[PDB]
Formats: sequence, structure tokens, C-alpha cells
Amino acid sequence: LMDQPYSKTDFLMGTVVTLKIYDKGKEDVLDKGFDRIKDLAAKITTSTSEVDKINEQAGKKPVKVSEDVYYLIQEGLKYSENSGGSFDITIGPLTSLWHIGFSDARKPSQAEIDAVLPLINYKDVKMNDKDQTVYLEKEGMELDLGAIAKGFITDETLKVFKENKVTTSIIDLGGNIYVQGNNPNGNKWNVGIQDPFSPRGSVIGKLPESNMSIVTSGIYERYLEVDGKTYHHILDPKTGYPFDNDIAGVSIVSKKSIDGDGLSTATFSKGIKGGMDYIEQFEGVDAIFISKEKKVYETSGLKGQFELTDKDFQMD
Ligand SMILES: Nc1ncnc2c1ncn2[C@@H]1O[C@H](COP(=O)(O)OP(=O)(O)OP(=O)(O)O)[C@@H](O)[C@H]1O
Ligand SMILES: [Mg+2]
Ligand SMILES: [Mg+2]
Ligand SMILES: [Mg+2]
Repeated sequence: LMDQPYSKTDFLMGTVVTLKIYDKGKEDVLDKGFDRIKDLAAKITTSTSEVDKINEQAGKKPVKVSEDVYYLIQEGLKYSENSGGSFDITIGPLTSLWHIGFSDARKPSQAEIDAVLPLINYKDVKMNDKDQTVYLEKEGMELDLGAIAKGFITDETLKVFKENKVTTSIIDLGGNIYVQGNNPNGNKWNVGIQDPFSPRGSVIGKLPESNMSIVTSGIYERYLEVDGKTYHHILDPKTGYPFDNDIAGVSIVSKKSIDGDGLSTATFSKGIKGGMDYIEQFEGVDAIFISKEKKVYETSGLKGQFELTDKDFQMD
């Protein structure tokens, strides 16, 4: 293992992506990782991808998809059902309307919202295993896989690393982290817990981890502000507006990055106390929640592990 890793940085899917590999002789795996990231991003992004092709044929015909996309949609339907539909991969018509985080983000009229709410229904995604097709049952429906895309891609990048016998690495997609192995000095990696009140990279504390995903989500990262009100990017498919509760941010610790990514989006529907109860139901998944008044909460699996360092915040 090297003390200084091989490192490469790119800007993909709207975010800074850095991969680091500490195994000597594995420098070319960085390009293999980035190749896989670019491959997947092109298939699933709606910003003509495979997801675009499914959407174009909604209510018309099933669309053939590659194995990557069939799998991601399969998993998205599970996160959708498990959340009671508060997470819904058919939220596309609504997230396309607001377009939060893009230069043309807009608060739509209530009429525009009422026109898209009847289109949101994960049960109207029809999957055919033998043909490997996806069909949206109603015209106007749109898939949006954005709430699990980065986690899935992180998991698939790790798969490439392991296929190349990488043992010790850090995968960073815009502040969402997977740490493989341990620090070359033998200690567990000290993983920052993101400060939702500051840009990605600023932290409120640290958590030692090894072979683990630590994702982060915060409502102040890319919101639209208009006429004195703010609208963040995590939308309620039952109302058409962003979730409105006490969560400012949440970090989820789990073995698989896609689980952290999907469950984070799902917990935003439940608030801090309800979201903690939800995470206490998933074995091997834990969370740090941060309220709008800078109180910090930890689920049972993290007590005594997380160290709060920012004095502007308080454990509660
Ligand atoms: N209720 C929802 N169900 C499913 N997908 C959603 C929902 N609300 C928003 N999305 C889509 O998921 C995208 C990413 O949301 P997610 O909650 O994963 O962001 P994040 O984790 O806070 O940010 P980042 O991915 O940059 O770290 C949104 O931009 C939107 O396209
Ligand atoms: Mg995400
Ligand atoms: Mg995230
Ligand atoms: Mg997510």
C-alpha cells in the first residue's frame, strides 16, 4: 500500500467526482472506474438516455433496456413500495417541472402541479423479465432515477475496483463516500459527517469506518428561492411540494451505497423522529440527523462512535 494514492478527479453528473486507489500498481484502475461511471451516467440521466427512451414511449409501447437499467429500476420499485410511495421513481413529471438545482428552476403554478400528480404511481411501471422491457402504463409518465443513481454508480465503481483486486480506496461522488479497506497506517478511515449548512466538504464531526458507504443529503445545497420562500429538491409525490419538516440534513451509514441513497430520500418524508424509527428497522443501517436548529441525533448503531466537533451544533 502507498501512503500517497493514485488520484483522479472529473466533473460528472453535475458534481466533482474523485477516485483514490492506494494499491501499488493499480493506477490504470482509475480510468476503468471513471469509464464505468460515464457508462452508467449516460444510461440513466435525464439531463437521449435509456430512461429518456422509456419516458418517450409512456402509454405507447414497452422499451428494451440494458441489464444495468433494468436492475436499477427493479430496485427503485422496491424503495418506492417500502416507503409507501413517498419515494417514487415515477416522480419525473414533477421533478422535471420544478427542475430544482438547474439554472431554469421554477416554482410552477398549482394548475401545473395538479396536472402531474395523477401521473405519479410506481405501480404503473410494468416490467417484463423475459423481454427485459420497461413500460409506463399511462401517457405523460416519466421515470426519474436521480435519488438512487449516485449510490448505484458508487456500488458499481466498487465492483470494478474489486474485480481488479483493489483493496484500499476512496470513492467520492460529490461528498457521498465509500471507504474501502483501512487507512494505509492501519487505522479505520476517519469519515467526515457533512455540515448541511455549509458547502460539500465542510463537516460537523467524524466517524471511523471501514468497508462502508456514508452518503449525505441536505436541504440547503441547491434550493430555489423566490419571493422570500425556499424550495429544496426532495419533493413529496403526494402534494407536489418539497417535504416540510424538521430535517436540515441526514447522513446514512450502510454497507451498500444504493441503500443509503434510497433510504435517505425515503426518510425525508418522516421527519427526524419518524425517520429515526424507520432506520431502526433496517439491520446494518444507521443515521445521523441534523435539525434546522442545529440539533444532532444518532441512531442506536452509532452511539459512542460519532464524534461531534462543530461547537455550533449540539447532540440531542
Ligand atoms: N420523493 C422522491 N422520490 C424519488 N426521487 C426523487 C424524490 N424527490 C426528488 N427526487 C429526485 O432525486 C434527485 C436526487 O435526490 P436525493 O434525495 O438523492 O439528493 P441528495 O442525496 O440530497 O443530493 P446528492 O445526490 O447531490 O448528494 C432529485 O434531484 C430528484 O430528481
Ligand atoms: Mg442522491
Ligand atoms: Mg446524497
Ligand atoms: Mg437519495
